Amino acid sequence: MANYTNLTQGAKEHEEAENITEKKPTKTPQMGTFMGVYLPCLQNIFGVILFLRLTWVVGTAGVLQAFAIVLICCCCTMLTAISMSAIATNGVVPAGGSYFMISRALGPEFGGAVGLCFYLGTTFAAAMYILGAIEIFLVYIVPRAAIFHSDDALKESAAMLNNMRVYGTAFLVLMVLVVFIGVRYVNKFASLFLACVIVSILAIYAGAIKSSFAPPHFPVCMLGNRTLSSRHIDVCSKTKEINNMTVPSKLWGFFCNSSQFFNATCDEYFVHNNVTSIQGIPGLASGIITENLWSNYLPKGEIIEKPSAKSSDVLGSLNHEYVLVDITTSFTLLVGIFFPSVTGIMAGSNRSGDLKDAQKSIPIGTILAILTTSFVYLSNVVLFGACIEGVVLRDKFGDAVKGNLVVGTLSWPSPWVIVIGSFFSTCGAGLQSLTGAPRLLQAIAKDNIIPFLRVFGHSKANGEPTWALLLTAAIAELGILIASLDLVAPILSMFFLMCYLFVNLACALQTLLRTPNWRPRFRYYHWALSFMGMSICLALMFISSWYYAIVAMVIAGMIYKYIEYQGAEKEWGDGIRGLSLSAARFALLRLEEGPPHTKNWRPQLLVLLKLDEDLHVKHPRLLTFASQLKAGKGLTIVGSVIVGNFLENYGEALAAEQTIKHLMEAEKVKGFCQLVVAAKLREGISHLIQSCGLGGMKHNTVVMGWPNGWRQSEDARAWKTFIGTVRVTTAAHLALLVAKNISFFPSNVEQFSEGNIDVWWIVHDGGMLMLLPFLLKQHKVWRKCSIRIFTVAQLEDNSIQMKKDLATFLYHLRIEAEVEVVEMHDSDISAYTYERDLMMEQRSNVRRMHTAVKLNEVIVNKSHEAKLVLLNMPGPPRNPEGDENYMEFLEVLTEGLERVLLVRGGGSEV
Amino acid sequence: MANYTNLTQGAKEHEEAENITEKKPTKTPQMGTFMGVYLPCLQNIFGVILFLRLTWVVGTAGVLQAFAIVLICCCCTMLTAISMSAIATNGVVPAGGSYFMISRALGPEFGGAVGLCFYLGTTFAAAMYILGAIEIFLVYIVPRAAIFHSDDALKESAAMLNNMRVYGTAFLVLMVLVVFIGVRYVNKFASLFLACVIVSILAIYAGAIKSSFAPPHFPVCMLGNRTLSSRHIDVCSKTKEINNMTVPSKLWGFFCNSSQFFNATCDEYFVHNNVTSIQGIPGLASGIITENLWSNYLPKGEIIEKPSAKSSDVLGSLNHEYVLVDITTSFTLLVGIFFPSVTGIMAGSNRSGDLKDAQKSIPIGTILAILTTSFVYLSNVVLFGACIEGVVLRDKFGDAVKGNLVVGTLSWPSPWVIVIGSFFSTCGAGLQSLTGAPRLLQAIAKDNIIPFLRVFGHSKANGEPTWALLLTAAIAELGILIASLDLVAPILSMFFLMCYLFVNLACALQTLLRTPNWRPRFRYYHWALSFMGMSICLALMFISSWYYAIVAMVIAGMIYKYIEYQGAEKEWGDGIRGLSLSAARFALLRLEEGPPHTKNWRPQLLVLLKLDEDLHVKHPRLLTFASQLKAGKGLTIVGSVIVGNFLENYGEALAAEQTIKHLMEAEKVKGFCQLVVAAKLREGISHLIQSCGLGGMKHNTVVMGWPNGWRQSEDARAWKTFIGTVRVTTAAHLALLVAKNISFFPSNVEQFSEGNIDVWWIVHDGGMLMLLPFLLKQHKVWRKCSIRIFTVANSIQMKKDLATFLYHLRIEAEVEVVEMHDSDISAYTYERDLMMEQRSQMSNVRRMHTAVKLNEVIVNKSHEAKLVLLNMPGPPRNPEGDENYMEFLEVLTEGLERVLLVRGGGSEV
Ligand SMILES: *[C@@H]1O[C@H](CO)[C@@H](O[C@@H]2O[C@H](CO)[C@@H](O[C@@H]3O[C@H](CO)[C@@H](O)[C@H](O)[C@@H]3O)[C@H](O)[C@H]2NC(C)=O)[C@H](O)[C@H]1NC(C)=O
Ligand SMILES: *[C@@H]1O[C@H](CO)[C@@H](O[C@@H]2O[C@H](CO)[C@@H](O[C@@H]3O[C@H](CO)[C@@H](O)[C@H](O)[C@@H]3O)[C@H](O)[C@H]2NC(C)=O)[C@H](O)[C@H]1NC(C)=O
Ligand SMILES: *[C@@H]1O[C@H](CO)[C@@H](O)[C@H](O)[C@H]1NC(C)=O
Ligand SMILES: *[C@H]1O[C@H](CO)[C@@H](O)[C@H](O)[C@H]1NC(C)=O
Repeated sequence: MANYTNLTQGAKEHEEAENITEKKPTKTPQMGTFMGVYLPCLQNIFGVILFLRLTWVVGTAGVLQAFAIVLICCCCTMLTAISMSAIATNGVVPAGGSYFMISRALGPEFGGAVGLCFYLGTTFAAAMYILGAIEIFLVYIVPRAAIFHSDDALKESAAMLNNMRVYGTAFLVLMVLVVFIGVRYVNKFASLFLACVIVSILAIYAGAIKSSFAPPHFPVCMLGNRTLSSRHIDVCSKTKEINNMTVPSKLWGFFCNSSQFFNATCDEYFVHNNVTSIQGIPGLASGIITENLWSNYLPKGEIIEKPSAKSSDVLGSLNHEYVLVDITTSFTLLVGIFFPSVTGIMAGSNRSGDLKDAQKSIPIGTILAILTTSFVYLSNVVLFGACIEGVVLRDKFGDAVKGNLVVGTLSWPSPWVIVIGSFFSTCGAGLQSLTGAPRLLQAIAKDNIIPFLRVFGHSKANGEPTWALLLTAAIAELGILIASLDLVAPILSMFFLMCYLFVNLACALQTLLRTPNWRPRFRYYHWALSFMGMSICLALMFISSWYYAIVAMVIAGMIYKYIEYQGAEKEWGDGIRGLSLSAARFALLRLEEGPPHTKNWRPQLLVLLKLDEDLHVKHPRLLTFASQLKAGKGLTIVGSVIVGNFLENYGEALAAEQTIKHLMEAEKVKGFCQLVVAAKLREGISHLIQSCGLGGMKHNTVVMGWPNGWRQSEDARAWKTFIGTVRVTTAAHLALLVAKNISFFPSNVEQFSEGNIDVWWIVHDGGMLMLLPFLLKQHKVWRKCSIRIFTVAQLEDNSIQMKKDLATFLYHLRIEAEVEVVEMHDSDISAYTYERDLMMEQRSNVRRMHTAVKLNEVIVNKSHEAKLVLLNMPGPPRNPEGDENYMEFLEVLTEGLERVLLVRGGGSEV
Repeated sequence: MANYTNLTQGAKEHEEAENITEKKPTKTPQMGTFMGVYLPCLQNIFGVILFLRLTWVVGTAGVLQAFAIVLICCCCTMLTAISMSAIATNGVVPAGGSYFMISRALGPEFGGAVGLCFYLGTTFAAAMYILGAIEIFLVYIVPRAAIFHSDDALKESAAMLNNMRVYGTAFLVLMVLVVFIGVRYVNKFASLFLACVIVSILAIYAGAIKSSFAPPHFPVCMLGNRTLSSRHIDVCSKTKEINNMTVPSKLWGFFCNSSQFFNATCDEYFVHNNVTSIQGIPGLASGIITENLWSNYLPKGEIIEKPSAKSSDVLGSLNHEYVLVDITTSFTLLVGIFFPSVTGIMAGSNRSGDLKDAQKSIPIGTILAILTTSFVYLSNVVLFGACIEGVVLRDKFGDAVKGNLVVGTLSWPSPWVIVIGSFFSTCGAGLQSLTGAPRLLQAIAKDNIIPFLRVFGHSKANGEPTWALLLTAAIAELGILIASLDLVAPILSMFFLMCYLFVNLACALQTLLRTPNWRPRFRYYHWALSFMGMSICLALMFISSWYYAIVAMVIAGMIYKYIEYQGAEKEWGDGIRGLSLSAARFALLRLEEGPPHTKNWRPQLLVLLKLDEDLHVKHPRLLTFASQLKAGKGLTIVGSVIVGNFLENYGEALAAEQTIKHLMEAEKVKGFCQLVVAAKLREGISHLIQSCGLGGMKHNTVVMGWPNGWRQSEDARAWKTFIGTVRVTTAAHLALLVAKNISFFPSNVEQFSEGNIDVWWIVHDGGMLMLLPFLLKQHKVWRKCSIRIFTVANSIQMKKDLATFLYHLRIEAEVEVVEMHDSDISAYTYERDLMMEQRSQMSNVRRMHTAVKLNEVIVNKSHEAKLVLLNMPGPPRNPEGDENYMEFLEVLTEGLERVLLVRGGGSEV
């Protein structure tokens, strides 16, 4: 015993859930995976197409191509089921319909795009289902009751379309009234609709089985290889004997105008060929599948010909009774006509609020439902191929079989069971989609995702959409005006295909780009699956119509970008400003949930500009050299401290910030400026070094200017601060670039004709040292200079192996660089070796000076005339007392060189 | 006297310019706008189509639809010229070709995508032009020298393709050798090629004019309304009299097998109808335009029928001599066949290094060249409509006119001048595109934009592409293997259409989004024009082929994203990490060059978390309330100061940072964390308030916790620091949110059944105060509460504005104005007066005794509220009355459950 439904859950349920945040009523609607996602999805996938058009598709395509069609459609819907299950498992499943899940999983932009595309899909589905119910009623149930009787022969089709337009509009107004007043009854009879569907399918299978030994007696009159209609004929014989008199049969009256055979003038094909009674349903074992295993694709108005019977060759006798191909078929048309029979998988999660284990019921339920329907379709394709005559299949309105439903002829009790079950199922699906479309529309309106749809957010006392339904009815009316399933199906299929394409593309993107909160806890979801689904039914979209598909893509893209713009204006306050703001925030967030390190190290600079008492940059050269080092790309944060109290220096801070920005723009520096008004310059710099940049966009190198004239100034703060900053940089594990004699650094406009960047590679931190000159040489200023590595390791035997390691590394760099190893006494490099030993264990002053002068001797003797001498640095002393000695060591170590870039790694650089 | 060229300038010139950075040689190549951009673009737009296929297109389309085709193509190329001129004016024009301009203007990603699409365009153009030169030579000049003689009927049709494939491959190997050895000669003879083109067009016009009084004698044999070929027939008469004997003419031998008229068995149409000589070029005044003003679109193999002359009705006599439609035409096919006649506008700026005023010569020159060629095409459409028979036009191989070029029949001297000028022009354009494709390829390789193309960066001693040219030759070979202009034209057109679509879309985007360094100094460029061009010829792309267009779009998109990825990995060091890094940096940069303010104010929070001596968050409720306030969207920077020395507390700073990040994620706060290890807590907070966030992603509100138990603690620093922070926030012009009794603030899981957020709106700063409760109510926790505004006081004007804002907000709120004595609100009115005074230029016992009145009213009205917002008075000017200020605040909030003290201190709207 159970009282379930197959409809959706709109804003009413999501709202109840949110309020219920802070139960016995909830527990009772809890439904297992089977009755929660299997039956809703099964009742909503099994549409009208399976009946009114599957036999026709099989016939006009040949079992092979029909199998290919059903397989491609089922493949796009199965990969979309996998992507939708990945969405369902990821995070908490909201209580609303599939729209709320898709929204909370893919962001409001994709949520709204999918919502509107799926909504247009559902409206045109309510239109197709009303057209189908009308077509079944009118062609098969009550043919006599058509308001416009067919006029002559040429206007017979036109008279039918008007019957369908008027009857469909009346029926649509009826269905709208039903859904508006008494949707509870629709919920109650969803089970009866599913019952009708399943009874119909079991009747189809029972007929197919019975058709092996005893097939039914539905014969078709056929003149040679020309199939005849049986809507008016009684006997498939040229002369029907009446009262022992061989009077001509009615077909004679339809091919010869005499009607009395008194010297009757019969046309050519009638006199030459012969009328035969061909069994319309041969046995399943008869082996007709070999006959109908091939496409027909006859264009419009072509006579349907069974390529088995004999025939004469005369032509010209065009007649009304010849059953004709009613539409110029093709593969790309058949795929579109059949696709709305696999749609409805988003209905699997239309009952997600009343579930027990959502992430477990929704994926399994949906995939099992799609497997069931795919098996039913792929089995019925072959059964129709192997049970129905190759002529009764191409009959798209049950003609030539005495006016019975083509699939109806395959049934155990009678074709009547199917002709009524299809009608009830199709009107039920129309009601279902006229309840599912306006609920989704009011949910998209209530979310305030799109502003102008706010009007449709209005609900009834119970939370039913009063003003969304009217728009749904209007769109269904526009659809019904094209009173033909064969022409509504491509549009419906295109809208549902766009919905499925976005559901597959959002999952592929969010898996590749490592989108935050994208944890697809599924045992079989791989982004390649969703990508293959997106590709497959993108191809499907374009195949069916290349112009409708572009219109759908552009509509969805405009809705997506407009939702993004509205979200920007909502959260940041401005449209385009806020749009870039959201882009930056999202990039930084995505940047946070990732490995902290990088496979390669690239210097992101923090230029520490020193501001004089006039609040002017004391060293613009710093900015010029930073621009040359980064070459206008990358991150450059220009930081500076203004000594004083912030409470009264805000105006000065703003003025100096404008000054530094103008200077950066003048020196082609692309980056950002940050001023800190601090009580102590040293503490301000210690705060800039560790706090600049938003998380994930941190710097990793600190670029400083050398404290020129440290000895001259009586105050010891200037030299002591530089050391403090060096210690802060080393402790923070950031790289350090101390530029000395920066006033002589070349400007952005001038250039070097010829020169040598003499990188000095000393025991360690070789990665930063080697990487620097190439970044410099990549700029036009340092472009025309060479590079010389004066390695100072051991003597020569060690160097040969190292020479190979450096030469190959440089080979990977692919920039010319000659390395020379100069033997140096360990004592001369004692301070370095000491620091290295301290590092290895972790993982005097007179000697330092007397060795620094040896370093001076070698460095000047080799590199006196260099344009820029890079040089590795030793760490600062542990005791802050020897800071003067450390600065003297550095000053002597750099005595006599034109332009030095002291470099200290102090990090895991490679 | 001048020696100019129409070829491109690749990496060799761009490199010379860059080196020449730090002249007499440069000055000499300087060329004026006319000879620098008008003639190169004119010489490169006038291709082979104008001759070999324009007459055929006019005929098979009808003058009206042919006019529509030429107009649509010219419209896409003109809008693309406007966008490309906008690119040319914006910024300095690089010395290289058009590729370098497009690159430096649209970024390397679009630069490389457009470069490769335009490169495939140029290669398939070298293929089409070689095919055209071969077709002209073989069909019109020397038919005798064809290696595969046509045989039978079906074999004869495919006999030609083998002649064309072999001759085209031979010609392509010849052209490749020429360009490889002696491109200087091509530069020298570019002028002769342009001369041939212009002489040919003037010959067309002279023929059209002469066709007014005296049209030429090109007759066509026509059997009834069935056109015959005249390659073998001599007289358009059934019987050709020989030696005074009426012997049957050869056409009799081609329709009757007797050949002696001895009881000859002639077929049906031949016996019934008549052969007639129809003047093939009637006068311009003859008025045939009225006849050929309509489309034909006859499918493949259909006999071409003039619907004017008499005819019998018998059918069945299918014959070889009946001129047949050689391809199943359609409108969408004609647009594709014709589009490669308007391509070449990027060649206008292929000589930009040798210019005087680039930003002035390139736009005018390009637009004038396109106007000239568009007028020439639209004029020749009408001239062909009004001068050539409606049957001679649909002849795509000069049949029925004795085997002469269709357009050749319209010329003053003879069709030979055009048939040779077209051949030389088409081989010259082939040479041009076999020099322009590899130069562009080596420029894309040398830019190191795409890695794997590095092999093709290799150049010759003079800087000629040795290995790029070979790939161009291979692709041209693959093109020539499809030995038919009618099938190469759609591919060429698709590649050039993709190039133009990207050039229009990048400009539209960079104009809309306010991309940095996008200054389009043009007098007529509006982004709507580039957008209309993008749309027009996107439609053109898809019309011509919906599957080729998708393949091109996917190829270009993959190249674009791959270039972006390679640039990320190059500059940042990682692929996806660096990709997000570049996205963030670019967004922030774009965010910088814009108005600092915003039309709406939205609170971007900086939560100041206080870290205790255990390095644990002393107030997680701060984060919970920040999450509720921002609702998971927006910017939230959580800042905290660790008192101590940074040299030894780095590990502690990292540990506490991980702690704060875990807490943020636990409280559903989406944002970033920044720790500052400072010697003094007050200075650390004063530095966080002014330095957090990258430029453009700044905060505008500071969210603080109230210093609970300030009086109890003997140390006065705790209460004094809060005031210091308030002053820092006010001075920085940021909003301020002081939360009091924050330990009682509701958690993210619980909710309120019913309650009232009692926003108290006092004289000023009404914008922040009104905006807050609605952002709070937008969260599920505060969803089920009501709002009550207890207004106490241009305050009257402000109240009306607030009411209007409430109406705009559309969320139910009831406002009550309570009369209060000015003395009670004295501290507020005093501050307001100070504000008005400063704006115009551009005690304690009373404050406490009035604060208690404020307490009386506020508690009597709002004692049971769930959250009482309340405006704040400014801190005293003298830092001595700071205790008095804190006492004022403490009493002002005495008795309320949960208070959010709010201070605007900014231009909040
Ligand atoms: C159903 O019967 C009609 C009536 O004869 C068939 O029409 C004709 O069928 C032939 C196939 O034999 C078609 O092709 C012809 O083939 C012969 C083979 O030598 C060839 O000599 C002819 O020139 C022609 O190509 C023919 O086009 C078709 N129509 C006419 C007017 O003759 C029809 O094909 C039969 N159904 C099927 C499925 O074959
Ligand atoms: C060139 O001359 C031939 C020889 O008659 C034309 O063939 C026939 O042309 C007629 C049009 O005059 C076509 O349509 C017919 O129209 C009459 C009008 O009443 C109608 O009674 C017929 O049933 C038919 O629809 C006809 O299809 C066509 N072919 C045959 C076999 O008659 C040919 O059309 C002429 N060329 C042009 C461009 O018109
Ligand atoms: C063919 O020529 C004869 C005599 O010149 C003429 O009478 C007849 O009408 C012509 N046929 C047609 C179709 O004009
Ligand atoms: C059709 O079948 C009949 C048997 O009544 C036969 O006489 C007639 O010849 C058949 N058609 C043929 C062979 O033309």
